[PDB]
Amino acid sequence: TLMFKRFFGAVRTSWRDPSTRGAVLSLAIIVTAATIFYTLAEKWSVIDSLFYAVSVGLPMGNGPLSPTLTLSKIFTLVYAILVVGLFVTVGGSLASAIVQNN
Amino acid sequence: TLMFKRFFGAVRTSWRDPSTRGAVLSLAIIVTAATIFYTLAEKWSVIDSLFYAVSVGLPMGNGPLSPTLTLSKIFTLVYAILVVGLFVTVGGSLASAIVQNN
Amino acid sequence: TLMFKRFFGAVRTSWRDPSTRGAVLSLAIIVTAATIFYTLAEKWSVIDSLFYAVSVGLPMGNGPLSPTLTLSKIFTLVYAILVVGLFVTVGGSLASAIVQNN
Amino acid sequence: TLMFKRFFGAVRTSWRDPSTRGAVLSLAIIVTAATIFYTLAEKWSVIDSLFYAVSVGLPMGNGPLSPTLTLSKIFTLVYAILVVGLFVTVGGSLASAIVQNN
Ligand SMILES: [Ca+2]
Ligand SMILES: [Ca+2]
Ligand SMILES: [Ca+2]
Ligand SMILES: [Ca+2]
Ligand SMILES: [Ca+2]
Ligand SMILES: [Ca+2]
Repeated sequence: TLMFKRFFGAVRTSWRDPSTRGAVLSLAIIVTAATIFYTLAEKWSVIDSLFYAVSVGLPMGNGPLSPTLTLSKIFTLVYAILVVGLFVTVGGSLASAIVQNN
Repeated sequence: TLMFKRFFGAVRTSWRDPSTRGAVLSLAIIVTAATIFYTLAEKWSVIDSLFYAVSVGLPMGNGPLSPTLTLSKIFTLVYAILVVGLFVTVGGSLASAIVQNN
Repeated sequence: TLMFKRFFGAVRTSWRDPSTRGAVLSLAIIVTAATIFYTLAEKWSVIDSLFYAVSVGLPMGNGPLSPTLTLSKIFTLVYAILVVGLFVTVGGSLASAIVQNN
Repeated sequence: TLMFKRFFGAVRTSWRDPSTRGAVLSLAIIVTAATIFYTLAEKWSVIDSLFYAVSVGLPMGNGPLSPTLTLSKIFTLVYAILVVGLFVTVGGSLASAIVQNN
């Protein structure tokens, strides 16, 4: 039942490009690295990993998932300051691209 | 006595319009879209279903509520990336409207 | 040992005023209401209520507490969208006023 | 394997300076003061104390950790309103900083 959101969401507003949404490319790399780490550091599954990853840069909210080891705890601190930005502008450009599509 | 909030709130300052507080229009569809999905997929009640939908763009804070199923995990990201921007500009406009309302 | 911050921060940086930090008045007024509701509606203590109030618009996070009544659940939903923008601007003005203090 | 994030990230683009990244200074002093407080009041390990201290500026989400004493609740409100804007402006400057590196 998500077909409306996936196709008319974070695939629709992608096909709308200036140069400083090279930030969605930067997000991709910090989010995927983060996902790669959380799977391996924290033992979690991919989806749970990508969930927690995105959860530290948006208001969204980690479920049960949160770090348990010093390594991932510190990593989350370092990553948390880097991704906070990339999300913010991707949310903004993505948001206007909704209203420009109406 | 939630009245003075809902009435001197979402109703009162929600009627200060440019062309671009048609964001509220874009929002209402996206919160609604999410609420239908959460009710049906996650099986939650409408209010709790809405509670989670409004949670993923705002610092409000999701309850015990988090997605338990893969679709509800996946969908929560795609929705969460788009709405977070929609939530903000609307939240700014209303806040802007409270200050010039005294 | 917080006597340092309360004087050095919370009551430091407010003693600096433009036109727009009329926004503190409105934020002040929104939070007092919200707290009163929770103590009265949701039975919690003044701080636990006052903490949840501040939890919803800033990212800090509520620990244990989450509203349990359908009534208080909506109250937070409505109250959430109003207060967030006031949080932004008082939080932003106040932070710049630290940097102009170094 | 966080080395790739730590060196390629929260120091590699941390050292990209205008006048207005004097906030990173102000962040370091306030983030430190909090961590000291949280270590002392809340009994927590320094790491966890730093994990909560950052959790409240950023979208991260504290773990199962949260202020359980009244002082530490009283403290967190005052500190969250001060430190949130600093996390914000640094998050952008750091964000602009990854994109300027392409
Ligand atoms: Ca949050
Ligand atoms: Ca989160
Ligand atoms: Ca949370
Ligand atoms: Ca939230
Ligand atoms: Ca919060
Ligand atoms: Ca947070």
